[PDB]
This record gives sequence, C-alpha cells and structure tokens, in this order.
Amino acid sequence: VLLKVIILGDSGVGKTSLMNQYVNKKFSNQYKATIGADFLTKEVMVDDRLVTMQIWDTAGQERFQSLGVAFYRGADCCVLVFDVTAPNTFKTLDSWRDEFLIQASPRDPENFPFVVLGNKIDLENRQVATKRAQAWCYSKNNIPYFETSAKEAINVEQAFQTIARNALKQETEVELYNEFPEPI
Ligand SMILES: Nc1nc2c(ncn2[C@@H]2O[C@H](COP(=O)(O)OP(=O)(O)NP(=O)(O)O)[C@@H](O)[C@H]2O)c(=O)[nH]1
Ligand SMILES: [Mg+2]
Repeated sequence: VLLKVIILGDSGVGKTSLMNQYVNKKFSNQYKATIGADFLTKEVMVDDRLVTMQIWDTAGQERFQSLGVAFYRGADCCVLVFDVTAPNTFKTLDSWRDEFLIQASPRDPENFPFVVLGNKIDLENRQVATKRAQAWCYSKNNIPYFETSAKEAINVEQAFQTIARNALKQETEVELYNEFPEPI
C-alpha cells in the first residue's frame, strides 16, 4: 500500500522544511526554491499497519511549477501550508484547495482529506489568529488544523500522523470503490 500525499502552499511557507524535518529530521535556515514536483518516501506505522508514504513537495512559485500534473491523480491526502506570520499566504488557501481538486479530480470532493498546517509558529511576529484559521478549516467541511514549526520540530510528527491516517482511509475507500461501487 503506497499512500500519495501532496503538499501545496505559497512560496516560503515551509513546505520543504516540513517534509525534510519529518522525513530526515533535519532543518536548514537556507532557502532553496523547489522546482517542479518530486517526492520522498517514508515507511511509517499507521495505527499498527505498515504503509509507504510518497510525500510530494511542490513549487510554491508559479514560474517553477511543473507543467505536468498527472501525479495529482490518485492522491490520498492534500496538505495545505501557510505561514502564520504572512496573512497573504493564508488568503490563498482557497486557490490551493481548488487547484488540488481540479488536478486530482477526486470522486466525492467534499470528503477528500485535506490537512492544514499553519507553520512558523516559533517566530515572534505572528499575524494570523488561530481562531481565523480554525474558522476557515471548519467551513471546508471540518478539515484538521495543526500549528507547526519545522524549525523547532513542533507538532510535525503529530500533523503527519493524522495525514497518514486520513490518507490510508482514502486509499482504502478508493480501492473499495473500484471493486464494489455503491449504487446510485
Ligand atoms: N523560523 C522558521 N523558519 C522556517 C520554518 N520553516 C521553514 N522556514 C524557513 O523559511 C524559508 C523557506 O522555507 P522552505 O521550506 O524553502 O519553504 P517552501 O514552502 O518550500 N518554499 P518553495 O515553495 O519556494 O519551495 C527557509 O529559509 C526556511 O529556513 C519554521 O517553521 N520556522
Ligand atoms: Mg520548497
């Protein structure tokens, strides 16, 4: 069982840092723009079951985005990341959510698993309030929200445990749908 997870969000919010903290327990203050989309794989235990997570890191800069997007299809979970110190990055979440739905075209979009990460909470200059972020998540059919720090490894393991569990649930349903579709 391979679980495909896609991480989306504006340039600089910490997508690559979150993935590298989780997969490699390493963090760099140095910024290196992500070009295109590619993945790291990690074997993880999901509620006592072994699965391989294919975690796709993507370019936040539009000029660096891959032209091809076939990889979104079949995705099991989409991670939306914003920077709590940068309100513009929280305001683009609907566009990211919509781009994911359009490229992945999942059946039953309202129940597709999304997980939102408000990153860089270690910084002193926060501008996006937890209540405002939670209100948005609730309005998107109650998606899970975690405040993280990739720099200080705060809530990273916890967020990815829910990402893995929800992605497994989704993979499980798609497989069931293919073999036993429910009637109309
Ligand atoms: N203080 C702090 N800095 C962070 C955190 N996560 C990432 N950064 C810093 O923020 C900058 C951008 O991080 P990066 O992971 O490259 O962001 P990204 O979303 O992958 N950008 P892109 O879409 O362009 O590839 C880096 O200098 C990194 O060190 C965090 O939790 N706290
Ligand atoms: Mg990156």
